[PDB]
Amino acid sequence: TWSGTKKRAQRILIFLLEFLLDFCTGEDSVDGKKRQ
Repeated sequence: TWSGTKKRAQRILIFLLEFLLDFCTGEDSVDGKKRQ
């Protein structure tokens, strides 16, 4: 299922994903009131 509509957004998703994983790289996580 190829879609070229949000293909640029898919790239940004990679960045945001990598950030999330990097930020939450610890096993203890950051769920102790992440101020969300």
